[PDB]
Amino acid sequence: QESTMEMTNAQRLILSNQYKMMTMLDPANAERYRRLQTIIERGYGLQMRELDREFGELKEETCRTIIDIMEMYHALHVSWSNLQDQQSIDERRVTFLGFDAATEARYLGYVRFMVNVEGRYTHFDAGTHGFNAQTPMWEKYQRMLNVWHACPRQYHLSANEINQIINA
Amino acid sequence: QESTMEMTNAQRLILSNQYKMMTMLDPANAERYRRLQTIIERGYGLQMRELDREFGELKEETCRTIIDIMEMYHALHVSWSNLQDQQSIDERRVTFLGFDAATEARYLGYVRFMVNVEGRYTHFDAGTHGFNAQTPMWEKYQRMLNVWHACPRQYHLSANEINQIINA
Amino acid sequence: QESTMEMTNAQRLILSNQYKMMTMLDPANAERYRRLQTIIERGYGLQMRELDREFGELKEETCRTIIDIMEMYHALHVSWSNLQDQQSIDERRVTFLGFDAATEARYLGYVRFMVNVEGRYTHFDAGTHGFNAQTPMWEKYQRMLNVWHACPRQYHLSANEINQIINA
Amino acid sequence: QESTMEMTNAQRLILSNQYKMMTMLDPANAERYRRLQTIIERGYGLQMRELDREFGELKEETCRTIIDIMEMYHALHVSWSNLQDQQSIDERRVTFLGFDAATEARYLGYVRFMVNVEGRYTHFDAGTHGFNAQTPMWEKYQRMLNVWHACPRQYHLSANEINQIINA
Amino acid sequence: QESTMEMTNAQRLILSNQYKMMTMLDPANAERYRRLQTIIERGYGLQMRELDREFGELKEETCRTIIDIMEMYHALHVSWSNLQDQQSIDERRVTFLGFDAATEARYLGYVRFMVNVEGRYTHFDAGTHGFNAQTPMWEKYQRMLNVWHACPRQYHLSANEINQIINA
Amino acid sequence: QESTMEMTNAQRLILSNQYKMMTMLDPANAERYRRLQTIIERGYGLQMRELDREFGELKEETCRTIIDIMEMYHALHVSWSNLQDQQSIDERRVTFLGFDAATEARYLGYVRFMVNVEGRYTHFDAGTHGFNAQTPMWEKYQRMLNVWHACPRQYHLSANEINQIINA
Amino acid sequence: QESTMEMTNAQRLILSNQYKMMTMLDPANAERYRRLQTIIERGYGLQMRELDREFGELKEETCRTIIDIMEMYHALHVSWSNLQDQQSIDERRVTFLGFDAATEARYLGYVRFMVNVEGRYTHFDAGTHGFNAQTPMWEKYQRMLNVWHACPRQYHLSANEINQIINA
Amino acid sequence: QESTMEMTNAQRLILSNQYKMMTMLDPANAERYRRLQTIIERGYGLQMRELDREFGELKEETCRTIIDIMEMYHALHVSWSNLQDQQSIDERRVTFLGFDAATEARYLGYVRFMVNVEGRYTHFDAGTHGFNAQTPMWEKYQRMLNVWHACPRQYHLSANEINQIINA
Amino acid sequence: QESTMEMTNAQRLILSNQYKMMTMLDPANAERYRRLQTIIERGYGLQMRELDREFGELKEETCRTIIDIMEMYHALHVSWSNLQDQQSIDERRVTFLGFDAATEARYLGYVRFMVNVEGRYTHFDAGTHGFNAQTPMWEKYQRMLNVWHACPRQYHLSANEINQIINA
Amino acid sequence: QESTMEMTNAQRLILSNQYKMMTMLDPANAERYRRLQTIIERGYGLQMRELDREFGELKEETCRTIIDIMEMYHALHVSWSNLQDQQSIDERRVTFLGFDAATEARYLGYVRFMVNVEGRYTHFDAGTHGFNAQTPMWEKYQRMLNVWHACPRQYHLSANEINQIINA
Amino acid sequence: QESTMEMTNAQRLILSNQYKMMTMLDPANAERYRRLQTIIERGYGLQMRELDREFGELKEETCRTIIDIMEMYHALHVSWSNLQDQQSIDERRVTFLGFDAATEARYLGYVRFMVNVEGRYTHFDAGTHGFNAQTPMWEKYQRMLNVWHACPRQYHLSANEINQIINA
Amino acid sequence: QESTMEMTNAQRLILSNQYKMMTMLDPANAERYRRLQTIIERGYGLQMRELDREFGELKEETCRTIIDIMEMYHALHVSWSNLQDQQSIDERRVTFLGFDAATEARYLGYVRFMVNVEGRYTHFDAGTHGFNAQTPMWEKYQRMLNVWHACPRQYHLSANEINQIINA
Ligand SMILES: [Cl-]
Ligand SMILES: [Cl-]
Ligand SMILES: [Cl-]
Ligand SMILES: [Cl-]
Ligand SMILES: [Cl-]
Ligand SMILES: [Cl-]
Ligand SMILES: [Cl-]
Ligand SMILES: [Cl-]
Ligand SMILES: [Cl-]
Ligand SMILES: [Cl-]
Ligand SMILES: [Cl-]
Ligand SMILES: [Cl-]
Ligand SMILES: [Cl-]
Ligand SMILES: [Cl-]
Ligand SMILES: [Cl-]
Ligand SMILES: [Cl-]
Ligand SMILES: [Cl-]
Ligand SMILES: [Cl-]
Ligand SMILES: [Cl-]
Ligand SMILES: [Cl-]
Ligand SMILES: [Cl-]
Ligand SMILES: [Cl-]
Ligand SMILES: [Cl-]
Ligand SMILES: [Cl-]
Ligand SMILES: [Cl-]
Ligand SMILES: [Cl-]
Ligand SMILES: [Cl-]
Ligand SMILES: [Cl-]
Ligand SMILES: [Cl-]
Ligand SMILES: [Cl-]
Repeated sequence: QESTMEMTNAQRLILSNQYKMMTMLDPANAERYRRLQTIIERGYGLQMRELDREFGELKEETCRTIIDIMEMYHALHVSWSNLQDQQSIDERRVTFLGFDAATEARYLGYVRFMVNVEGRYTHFDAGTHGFNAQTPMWEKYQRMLNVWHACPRQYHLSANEINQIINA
Repeated sequence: QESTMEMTNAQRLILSNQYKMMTMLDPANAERYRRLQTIIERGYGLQMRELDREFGELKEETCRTIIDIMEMYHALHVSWSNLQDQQSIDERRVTFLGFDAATEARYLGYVRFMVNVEGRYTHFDAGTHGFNAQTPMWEKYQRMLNVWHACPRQYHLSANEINQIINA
Repeated sequence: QESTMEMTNAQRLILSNQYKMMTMLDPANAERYRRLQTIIERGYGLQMRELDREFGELKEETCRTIIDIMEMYHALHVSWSNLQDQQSIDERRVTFLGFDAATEARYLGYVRFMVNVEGRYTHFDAGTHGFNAQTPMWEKYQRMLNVWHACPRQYHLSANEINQIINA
Repeated sequence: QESTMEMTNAQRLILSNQYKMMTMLDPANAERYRRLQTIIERGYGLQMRELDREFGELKEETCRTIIDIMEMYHALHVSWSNLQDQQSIDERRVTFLGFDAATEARYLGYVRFMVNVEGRYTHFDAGTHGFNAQTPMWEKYQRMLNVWHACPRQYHLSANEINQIINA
Repeated sequence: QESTMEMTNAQRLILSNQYKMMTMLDPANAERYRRLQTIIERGYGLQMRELDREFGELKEETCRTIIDIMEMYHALHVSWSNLQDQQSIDERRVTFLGFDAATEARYLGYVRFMVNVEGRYTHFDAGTHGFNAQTPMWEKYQRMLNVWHACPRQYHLSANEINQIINA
Repeated sequence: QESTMEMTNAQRLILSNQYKMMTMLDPANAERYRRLQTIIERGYGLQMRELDREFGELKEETCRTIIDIMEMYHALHVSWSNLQDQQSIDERRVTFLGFDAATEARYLGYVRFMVNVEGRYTHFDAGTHGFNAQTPMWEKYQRMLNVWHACPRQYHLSANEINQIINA
Repeated sequence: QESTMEMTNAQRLILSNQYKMMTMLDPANAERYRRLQTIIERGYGLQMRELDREFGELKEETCRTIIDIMEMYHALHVSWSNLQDQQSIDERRVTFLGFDAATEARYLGYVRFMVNVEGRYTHFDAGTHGFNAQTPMWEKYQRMLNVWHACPRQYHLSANEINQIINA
Repeated sequence: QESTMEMTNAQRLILSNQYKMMTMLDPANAERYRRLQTIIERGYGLQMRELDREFGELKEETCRTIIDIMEMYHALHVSWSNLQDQQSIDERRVTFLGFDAATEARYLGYVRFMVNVEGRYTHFDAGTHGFNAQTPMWEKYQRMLNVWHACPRQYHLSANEINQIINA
Repeated sequence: QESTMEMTNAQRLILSNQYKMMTMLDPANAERYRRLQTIIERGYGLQMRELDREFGELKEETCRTIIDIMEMYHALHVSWSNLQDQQSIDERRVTFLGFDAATEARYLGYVRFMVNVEGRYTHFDAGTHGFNAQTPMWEKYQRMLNVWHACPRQYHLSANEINQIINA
Repeated sequence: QESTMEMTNAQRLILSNQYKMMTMLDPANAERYRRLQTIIERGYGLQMRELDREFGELKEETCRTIIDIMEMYHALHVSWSNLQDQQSIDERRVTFLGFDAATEARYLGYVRFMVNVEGRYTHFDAGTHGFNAQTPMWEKYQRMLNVWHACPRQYHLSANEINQIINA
Repeated sequence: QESTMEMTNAQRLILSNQYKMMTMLDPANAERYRRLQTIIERGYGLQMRELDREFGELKEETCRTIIDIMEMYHALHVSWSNLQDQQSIDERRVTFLGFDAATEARYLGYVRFMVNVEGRYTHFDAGTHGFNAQTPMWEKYQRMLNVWHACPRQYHLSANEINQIINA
Repeated sequence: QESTMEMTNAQRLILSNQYKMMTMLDPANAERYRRLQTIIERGYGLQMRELDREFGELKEETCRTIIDIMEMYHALHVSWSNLQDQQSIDERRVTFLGFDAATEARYLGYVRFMVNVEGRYTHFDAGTHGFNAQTPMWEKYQRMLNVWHACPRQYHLSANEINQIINA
């Protein structure tokens, strides 16, 4: 992530040409494109920095971690569903509840992208709030994962294994 | 701002392709785009320098200072009009006058951008010449800012404070 | 090749703009474009790496070696046909057979691009599988090329020369 | 400057998207665009090198020098046309003849650009081959420029000054 | 600190021998040990990363700060219990409440360690969730510590000093 | 990986001690332990290199790619079974076949570890040879993954999508 | 290996002289020698690279591994023949089969050099194809060597040991 | 290309011995060999530098470019020969005429080497001057190649394609 | 001595595994080992610093100097008791007295190690307090050594020499 | 080989724990383990250096050289045994006699390890002194090897070849 | 110095040409030459190492020292042969005895070279083993040289000077 | 000039092979070549230094200066003999005399090389001793050159100029 302010003159010309094309292709938004064209041509620094703030980052390992959490709960729920006596293990406890909108919006956004766009885990119960847990869940999932990955087998888990993971 | 003359061949190819697409989208200007396409393909250095001259720079801090000066006049004017007592302060002195066209062109442009494009400060009395002061003002404004920001309350100024500011 | 994850913010904006333009030009595929736009804007690292995987490399020297092998077989086949007569050399021996789909896919792909897109060597007998030899050939061809280029004349080969080449 | 083979994956993706867009806009040439898209996507080094050869360079100073030579002939010819005794100074010797098509192609290309595209020196006599002098002129013009710029005044030249220049 | 993936072959062999020994000593868990032995012997990068996540860090200064906060509450509460007019200073406000289980887990873990394992501050009231305050406290405690350490004497505090601290 | 030959003297002592302990714990195998103890103590370089050869590596990204390929086949097989109906797509096409024992042994080994030890993908039809495809697959799977990840939704695939993937 | 294109002028002269001497000694092949002399003297870069391709490398450790594999099979076969009796271990299992001509040509070539030129292992049953296994073996042999060198004694192996080795 | 003057003493001894051998092998030229022996032994610097001038260089890409030009004309001539109406396209225009002896002797020498020694393109008409064009042809061929390689197919070219290439 | 806090994750894992094995071997101390296991797994920095404080250092040269001082007293005592003449030298002065517990603790420890563990100097008269001098002695001993080693014969000293040594 | 004195605190703790375990596992040697534990904990430098002297080094090439010497004598003896007239070649001369205990103990130790532990060359006559030659043999074997490896075939050697090797 | 494995491709080609020439000149040994040609062409690392061992080094200073020792004995023996009372100084003690064949082979080799090839010190008595002293002499001779060169005159030595030298 | 002692083992091998070939070609000198072969194979440093001393150096500029001095005398002599007037200039003074054998040996050698081998200046009056001046002349010649080259015409000198030159 290098800043737009550091872009080269060639990159400025490339962008400028795109804004001119976008006005041709989408005249309803010419006001926006002409404004951006001015910012880029004149090199208005405040507005260029404000452009940086439109680009985010979610590291590859963080993405992978969020997916692994969902896989863990698939593992937990399958294992649970296939128990005989479910030892008072409440189903709500082997259900992925997601992440916090205030504090973990990047994570929650990623969950929604994996389900709604990529179409993964479409059988998971989102609740009535689309995986907003409304309390932070990151550090807790990290404890669960540490226990889960320490099981000598991660799928077809015993009730005890399930309890150790949900309890972490 | 790295010169267009230092662009990579991938960037030349990207620009070349844009000029072709621009021709497709806006055939009426085919001559203009074909000319630019030739300059970029042939790497005509003189014309590439001329392209560089189309791209300006207004540093982020300078944009912020222009905005601050306008905010300062908002404070001064709101303070002035709220003075129960008069002290016979002229309104022209508590009114933002703008920048010098001849030697402050980047600054006057930015004011006009902030007003007409971003929509900020639209209640300010523009010039007879749309914020073209005609005297150089940067140095002055700087003196006024230094005083304004030294007031422990920057808004709802007293007449003493108003006068300290405009006199700097 | 530098990874998409290292791209600059100007490059993210160029790309984002492209996906916006592609939606305007081809709303049928807006789902595809919007998804990519999101990956680029939010900087989703896992999906960005996946994008990396769409981009191959076949070094120039490797390209040239594949063409050289085809040229070698041209030389071999003309030489073998022009033989006052041919000393029980089977024509299959002096016929370019191609590359292994499984372990030599990039090489096979280039063969097909050179014949099918560039139009070179169109008179070569393609396989019953369009130059899929179904066994690795790269190492064999290198041994053949070494003998071929050691022949003081490389076209109009003697049957001794032809045999030394094919038995390499 | 950086060969196309050095382009980043971001630049490859940008180029690939342009070929997709150009196909949407200009389906008659879809073959050309798809071929390029393949080269860029697969990283076919030999074809990427060939792309490099489409891009030239003519240094800013060399551009200026070509223009200066034309201006010199303008100075010479105007000067000649106010001489009373034009001596036996032939007009052809104060006529810009151009550059060698075979060995000075980039220089001849730029003269043609300057006259035909930019519209400068349109009153110059182009002769019978559009400023192709058919013999190398660069070194000669350099000798002439050296004498011309050593004149304390460069316009309204004396006949002595003219002969000194053209004989250089 | 160095991930397990960076360990030397000597360290791998040491770890492999430990798993062999642990199997000799604890054959009931041979499955767990043999699985780890495989991961280490084969260098399975993904499982080695997962091992990394079993190891945490809590910087020496952060440990000391947690202890200091507890000591501060000790100072406050002792001080409060020798006040004549305890003002309407509620005892709960000079009671250490702990840390947030969800967002300050490492901090809550350390309090619990210090009390339950090291046996310090055993007379502290742990409340109804074993020092889980259920809301982030770190920043608050930092403000309190700042006032407390600015007292010329930190023990046998005045009511004014107490209120200054707790209101921080 | 750093070679056992580069180990420090502290590491040699740790290892030597281990072999001594293993003899105490498992005198049945004292011959093995004592031999290793001698190699380490005397620093016998040839045998130390041989020890190096016991330690493999399979990079984390490689691990993840193998799992991703299995997940791709899961997606393909569910999609193919959920088809309102299936357009003569043979199920063998959408069945994970594994890796080549001869040239892909590390990959095959990981597949087996993930199924047999971790318990993942236990419902996959293993071969008549437990995922030994008996022909190289790595390159094929990469081509499939590239198509799969370019599908805006990756689960619940259309038969067009399924075909594009399998024919890659 | 440094390329012939980087050779010094003294090295070009040494080489040129050699080709001159070879012509004097063997005028029958003067055409070959003179051609090489020209390539070296004129420094024809393409043909010089072709010369590079005549020179292989097989690292010393690789040489030694091939010999070690043959020695392993010697140990296996003697052990298997000396068995008081043999537990249905097929002799083909304990017979060195060689390397794959297609993908393992350097290895196969060294096997043949060691037997046919150095005279080592002349009692080994060569193939029906002189140690061309016609399938890749390098990875298999490495797995076998790892087991063999972990045997405290490597000659006079038990049938358990023999089986562990061959099944690796 | 490092100079003979920088050669090491070992290289001097090697050369000296070769000159002694060459006198034995070719006594008719002993005068030459004894002279060179003296130059090398005494390290006569002027004469050593004069040796440098016997070694040339023609870069690999330049070699490849010259061959590609010949291939282009093979492409042009085949395409031409297979037209129905050859649209007044003069055969002399799709015939490779070669290079200039004065200015491009290295290039012309390479053409002669490829045809006379390597035996390639033996069906090309050399003219009566063995591919001496007697005017510079390099920059022009570069234009032709740029057009040729921009054709979406390079062989079996239309008349228009042929005209665009020959016209460049 | 690199701090425990800087240990690698492989070293954390090694230590963790030791504490588990220690529990297996010495279950009575399970609480102590489990505590250390937690410190190491969680990376509790304060407790890890405390671990560092358990490890000391006595430089090799300092150990050698302690031993030399004891050897010096052996020489002095053997010399003294061999004096035919008396010269009334007290035996206490020719008897090694040890080191100061309070400020020379590392030194007194090493004497006690050398005597009680290594078994050296077991005939020396230990203290009433086992070589605890109670006055600091290092500096003194250093003065005595300097004199002793300046005697051309270090053993079978004269009374003059003995006195020179003890008086320093 | 880095010294024990440079070991890290983590390595000290690892060693300390091993000595505590070893006392549990081998109480008869607790005296030794407790002593080493003290040395490591207190960092007694003299004793730590004395630990270094327990670790040796025999480079991989030296190991390989010793084995090659034994192989050479296998080669010599087989060749000899298969001669018809053994030309007064004394069998003692084609028998490996080993190395010198005083001067070459590392080498002799390696021979004994290869035969007694690894079980190689078990048919060799050790003499009555287990391969102690009692005179240095290293430099001589180097001469033998140089000759042996210069034979164009190393096995099935003529009598002359045998004599040249034994004579070196 | 640079091992053969490091040689450049130019050096490989030079060596290959020599083997070809040596075969032309000495066809009786074609087998030897062709074998070496193969090793060099294929870059067989193990055989290239073996070539390295054919080349030794004896530093210039070590050569000079050997000669100096001989000269010293010349000085001693001449000096002895002009003594009147030769004391009971035995002549054998002023006779150069040589060097140890087993441990000082390079030194013994050089004496033999100097006497037998260069013809120096031919009047020296070589004894019964051609200057093989059968015991290491290097260190002794160094002590002698030290005394000899400390004589203010080194020739026409006194008997005292002689005994001082030989007793060194 | 890097010493022979620093040659690489490839260069030792090349030299060794030359001495073998030299023996084949010139068997009468076998003793001389075998001696050199031994020096090079054994790396006898003293004899290798002696080889270095066989190779000289005469810098290019020094060769050029010698030639210039001879050219200067050509100019002087041609000028002298063309003097219509005499001015009684002696011919000896306008005649090149050569260089000093004792202290200018490299210079006299080069003159003799230029005359007798290159054939330059063959009309010059050689000495009674073939250009051996017997007085050192370099410094003188330098003075004469400085004057000669300061004459604006270097040939067809006047008597004034001739005298200025010879007198320097
Ligand atoms: Cl589920
Ligand atoms: Cl674009
Ligand atoms: Cl306002
Ligand atoms: Cl207002
Ligand atoms: Cl005020
Ligand atoms: Cl044909
Ligand atoms: Cl870019
Ligand atoms: Cl230029
Ligand atoms: Cl004009
Ligand atoms: Cl005019
Ligand atoms: Cl360690
Ligand atoms: Cl922390
Ligand atoms: Cl308390
Ligand atoms: Cl209290
Ligand atoms: Cl399914
Ligand atoms: Cl057998
Ligand atoms: Cl043709
Ligand atoms: Cl351990
Ligand atoms: Cl004593
Ligand atoms: Cl005593
Ligand atoms: Cl004394
Ligand atoms: Cl044997
Ligand atoms: Cl060389
Ligand atoms: Cl030496
Ligand atoms: Cl003598
Ligand atoms: Cl004598
Ligand atoms: Cl040679
Ligand atoms: Cl003359
Ligand atoms: Cl003359
Ligand atoms: Cl004059």
